[PDB]
This record gives sequence, C-alpha cells and structure tokens, in this order.
Amino acid sequence: ASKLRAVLEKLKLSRDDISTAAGMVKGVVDHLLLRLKCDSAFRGVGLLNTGSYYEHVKISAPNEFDVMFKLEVPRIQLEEYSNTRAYYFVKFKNPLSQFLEGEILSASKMLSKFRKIIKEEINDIKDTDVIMKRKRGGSPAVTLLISEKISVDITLALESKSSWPASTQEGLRIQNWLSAKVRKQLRLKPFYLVPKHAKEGNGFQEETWRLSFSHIEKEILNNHGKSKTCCENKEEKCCRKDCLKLMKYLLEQLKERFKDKKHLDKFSSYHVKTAFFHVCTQNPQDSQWDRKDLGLCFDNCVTYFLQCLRTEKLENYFIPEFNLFSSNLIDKRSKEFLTKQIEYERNNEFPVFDE
Ligand SMILES: Cc1oncc1/C(O)=C(\C#N)C(=O)Nc1ncc(S(C)(=O)=O)c(-c2cccc(F)c2)n1
Ligand SMILES: Nc1ncnc2c1ncn2[C@@H]1O[C@H](COP(=O)(O)OP(=O)(O)OP(=O)(O)O)[C@@H](O)[C@H]1O
Ligand SMILES: [Mg+2]
Ligand SMILES: [Mg+2]
Ligand SMILES: [Zn+2]
Repeated sequence: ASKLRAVLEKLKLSRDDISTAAGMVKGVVDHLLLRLKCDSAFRGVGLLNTGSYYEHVKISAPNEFDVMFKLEVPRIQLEEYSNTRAYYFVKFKNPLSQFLEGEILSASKMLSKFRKIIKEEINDIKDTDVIMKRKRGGSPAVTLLISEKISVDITLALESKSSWPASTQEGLRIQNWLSAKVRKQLRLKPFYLVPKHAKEGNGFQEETWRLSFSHIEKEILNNHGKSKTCCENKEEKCCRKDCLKLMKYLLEQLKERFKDKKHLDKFSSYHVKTAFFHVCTQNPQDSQWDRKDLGLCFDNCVTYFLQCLRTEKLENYFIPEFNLFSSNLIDKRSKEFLTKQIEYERNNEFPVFDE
C-alpha cells in the first residue's frame, strides 16, 4: 500500500530527462537509418521503437532505449532449427545474396555487416558523442552509448508479412482479456526475425535467427485494458503497468545486491515481462487491477513468478513450447537461488524496496 506507492513515486521518469534523452536518441537513430539505406543490401530499412521506454514501463531513468531496423524480405522461406520452436533458418523461394551460406541467409554474416556499417557511420558523427559498446552477451542488438549516459540497442530485423509460424498457433492467449477480434487483428500483422543464434552445445548455430514480437508486446502494453478507456480517465486508472514496474525493480535491485558473486546473471527484465503478460491472461478483467488493490495485484505477480521458478516453467508468451526457464538456459541452482531471495522479500514485505 503506502510502501509500494512511495517506491512507484521514486521509479517515475523526470519530464526534463525524457525531453533531453528523446531528442538525443531520435537524432542519432534517424541519422544511422538514413546512412544504412545507402548500402544496396539495406535500402528498404525502416524504424520501430520498442522496449520499456516506448511502453512507458522504463524505471528510474530514461537511460536505455530499444529500436528495430526492420527490412522486408518478400518470398521468405522458414525452416525451424532442431525443434527449438523460436529459432529458424531463412531461405528464399538477390539483394541479400552476399549473406548466403549455401541455400541459407546467414544471421552471423548479415549481423557482422550491419554492425560494421553502424560502427563506420557513428565515427563520422562529429556534432555528438556516440560510441559503440563491445559485443557483450547473447543480444541480437548493436549497442551505442550517447553522451556517456544513454544506451541504445539497435537490432536488425527481417520482416515477413506471411502468417506467423505454426509454433505461435497456441500463443498470445488474449481472447478473454483483449478479445478474439484483437487476437485476429494482431496475427494479421508482420512478424520479425532477429539475429539471436540457437544454442549448439558449447557454441551457437551462427546461421540461425529468432522470432521477435516486440511490436505486438508494445501494442498490448499501450492498449492494455478490457475497457478501451482503461487509464484514459481518473475512474479507470488500473495498476497493470505499476505492477510490471515494481517487478522490474524487484529483479534489478536483487541483481545489484548479489553483484559480489553474480548468481542472478541468467535472469533478465524479459523474464518478468513474460511472467507479467501471463498474469494479465489469468486476470483478464480491469477490476482485477484496481489501483486500490495494488498490494494484492503485486502479490499475484510475485506468486506466479515464484511458481515459474519452482516449476522451471516460463513459456514465451507467443511461442508456448519455448520454455525460457529450461535447464538448457538457466541451471536449477540459479532458479532455487532466486526463489529463496524472492520468498524472503515476500515474507518480510520487500525490504530491498527501503532506503
Ligand atoms: C533492441 C531491440 O529492439 N526490439 C527488440 C530488441 C531486442 O533486444 C530483441 C528483439 N527482438 C531481443 O531479442 N533481445 C534479446 N534477446 C535475448 C537476449 S539474452 C538475455 O542474451 O537471451 C538479450 C539480452 C542480452 C543481454 C542483456 C540484455 F538485457 C538482453 N536481448
Ligand atoms: N529473450 C528475449 N526473447 C524475446 N524478445 C526479447 C528477449 N529479450 C528482450 N526481448 C525484446 O527486446 C525488447 C528490449 O529488451 P530489453 O532487454 O531492453 O528490455 P526492456 O523490455 O526494454 O526493459 P528494460 O530495458 O527496461 O530492462 C523487449 O521488450 C522484448 O520485446
Ligand atoms: Mg530496454
Ligand atoms: Mg535493450
Ligand atoms: Zn489501465
């Protein structure tokens, strides 16, 4: 109650920091898109603004932005990699011919050239401080740092206007919440492939791409009620986004405190975002998200997330047979360790939230 409202107040973004950040990001991004379009392989590239900033669920500071540089590949032919449900080979039924490795459009080759053109172009921005960060972790994105403060993740994304792959057939269970008619409209939209590679033993299948529905996630978060006027009037202010912000802060704070020995490195904000969409499906009515039930609604989010950890099950919201919490990705010790830390916080009314 009083305690969670105080935390939400602290996580609010300053209008002044938003104004300055948005100006700086949009200028660097609009420039790189202009420049990339001069390469014959990237002529049709377009921008999509995605992730927590554009979903209005970014917490603490506007210091991390996400953008997709999307490219329509017509006549695209997909082959699921090794029953992974989320990872695919891309084949054709000319423009990208330089990135072919046999019949296969190589994600690694396309990503290397994308990164190379961006790296060359930022070095000829003279008006503004822009560096590229080192290639770190499993991200499909190239990461920039603007004026030593603002991180920008830019992912290449192939756009397919074809029907979503079969692995999404039982995904996006929004019928009871956002309606069947909305599920149908959303599935008529394109889907994206980003250069995140399937695991292969010690290594990776450097050719493979992964499905992305970041654009659908944004549409859902910014149009998130059963009521079309959800959060447009002081009588319909739900706590859905407040719950997701508090879950993000719970995870960020535990990861910071356990930095000494880094037990929580496999966990990411996308784990709490996925878990949150599942609680939305379970609790489809706006009356299950009344501002006056914030503490209960937060508890619903914490308890589902604890069940996900204990059961080692957290389905991708779009691809049900893709388990983000399988032992292939996160070891059992790491899940039991996060379970123990979140139980403690739940049992002591979230001391990690004091200061
Ligand atoms: C940029 C951008 O714009 N739209 C989407 C988009 C975007 O990042 C993705 C898309 N589509 C995407 O898939 N990112 C992603 N995927 C896997 C992973 S991990 C934890 O490695 O498995 C990560 C990731 C890696 C390190 C830190 C971190 F915080 C996240 N990031
Ligand atoms: N493992 C993943 N699988 C699928 N999509 C992912 C994955 N990780 C990130 N994404 C997509 O990329 C977007 C940007 O990811 P990022 O890590 O920046 O998180 P975010 O949602 O922006 O939240 P924050 O940046 O505040 O932690 C996500 O919102 C999601 O659409
Ligand atoms: Mg982000
Ligand atoms: Mg990011
Ligand atoms: Zn609302």
